[PDB]
Amino acid sequence: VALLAAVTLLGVLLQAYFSLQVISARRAFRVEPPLTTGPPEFERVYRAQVNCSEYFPLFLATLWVAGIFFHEGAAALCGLVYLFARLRYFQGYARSAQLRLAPLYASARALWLLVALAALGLLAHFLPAALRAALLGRLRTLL
Amino acid sequence: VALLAAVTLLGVLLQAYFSLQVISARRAFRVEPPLTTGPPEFERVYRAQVNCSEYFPLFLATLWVAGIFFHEGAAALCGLVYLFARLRYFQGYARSAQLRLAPLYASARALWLLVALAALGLLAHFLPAALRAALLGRLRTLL
Amino acid sequence: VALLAAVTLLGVLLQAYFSLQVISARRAFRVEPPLTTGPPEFERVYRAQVNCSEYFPLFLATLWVAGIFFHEGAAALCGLVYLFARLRYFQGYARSAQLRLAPLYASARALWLLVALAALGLLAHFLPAALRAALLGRLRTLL
Ligand SMILES: N[C@@H](CCC(=O)N[C@@H](CS)C(=O)NCC(=O)O)C(=O)O
Ligand SMILES: N[C@@H](CCC(=O)N[C@@H](CS)C(=O)NCC(=O)O)C(=O)O
Ligand SMILES: N[C@@H](CCC(=O)N[C@@H](CS)C(=O)NCC(=O)O)C(=O)O
Repeated sequence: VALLAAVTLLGVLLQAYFSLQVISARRAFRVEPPLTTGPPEFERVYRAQVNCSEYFPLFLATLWVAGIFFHEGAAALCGLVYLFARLRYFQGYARSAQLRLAPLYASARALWLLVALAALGLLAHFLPAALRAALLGRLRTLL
Repeated sequence: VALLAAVTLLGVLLQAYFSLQVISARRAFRVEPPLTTGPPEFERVYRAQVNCSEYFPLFLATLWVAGIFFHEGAAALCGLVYLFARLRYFQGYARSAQLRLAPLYASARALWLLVALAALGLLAHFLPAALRAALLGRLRTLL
Repeated sequence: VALLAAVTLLGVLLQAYFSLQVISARRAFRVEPPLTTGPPEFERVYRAQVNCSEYFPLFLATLWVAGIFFHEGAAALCGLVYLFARLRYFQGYARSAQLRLAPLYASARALWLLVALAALGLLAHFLPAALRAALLGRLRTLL
């Protein structure tokens, strides 16, 4: 699990960092809490952090299931570029709501294929035992 | 864990699907990002996905703790109807903010009772060792 | 893991409780769903629950990685005061957007240091094997 736990720890650092950079723009544009609406910039910056936060648990499950049920090193490698394609994404959204697109592509690319591995790995586990049960019942005296 | 990991993988698929269906309504009603406010429909559809996303980690913990510390097959069965009662929920909220209620009931039903199992299972683990410690100290020479 | 699973179960209870208390203020100030905007109170109460929900997965990872890869009892103890410093936080934000600060301090205090432990623990695991690989290659005939 160690690499998986390393990648998750990056994720959490990355998430906390966006979170801090939202507090920064909240300061800059004098957007008093609990207001989450102001200039287009604060509204874009705050939005990135909000989308990253809603994709984090999806990324943590499936990272943990792609390692463990498919290969780990494979899973942790996707997990890694995904997080990078999310750093760049929040960097982008801060600039513009189109500088968010390029890294949002690299991110969903890496976020599926993690689903593919976790999917394959789980089928690689359930299918044999199923087909064994399927055939065993359908035998029946085999005369 | 395999069933637990199967149910979590469904969860992640279900979450990603809502996410995509929000992008669809974001397209339809021409709601340029980062705006999360428009017609009542986009505001309802976007809202479902936002509530589902905030209940996902609560559901992932407790799924994993109801299996493992109480029975797994039991946990995975609740996990399963919960996700269905969330598919139907987002389907509902899209229609109306009352067509969301019926599956929101079936969902909190399944989301507690998962807390009940995870609760029971954890007490089934800590209580014995506690009462053993309680009695051992209160002995004391037992004359 | 049992304490870690106990602390996570508290987290989930705490999260569900905020969630219920938002439904309460949603009722009180007649804020029909899917509106997430009204009086300053509903806007503060709803905001606390929204921030707590975005910090929960960050707290669940790192709790699980601070136990397991550093000491558990240590991890579960931080996890515990963090959740308390989040109960108090939502209590605070309900009162005012400054009665939120005091427990938000106690919370980020406990949320890092959990990152510190998970960080230390993961370095305590990877560094030896690395320096072993570093030295082994740089030998080379040691004449
Ligand atoms: N990551 C958080 C920063 C800390 C937080 O949870 N903010 C709280 C208390 S400081 C808040 O008032 N939310 C308003 C906001 O969206 O910044 C965020 O970006 O919202
Ligand atoms: N599941 C996401 C879809 C992808 C996403 O994270 N959206 C980002 C970048 S495409 C955004 O700009 N958020 C605005 C929104 O709420 O749709 C969502 O429903 O928001
Ligand atoms: N924890 C949730 C309560 C249940 C929920 O997910 N609310 C849904 C369906 S009842 C909703 O319509 N969201 C509007 C809201 O933010 O309360 C929350 O505070 O939003």
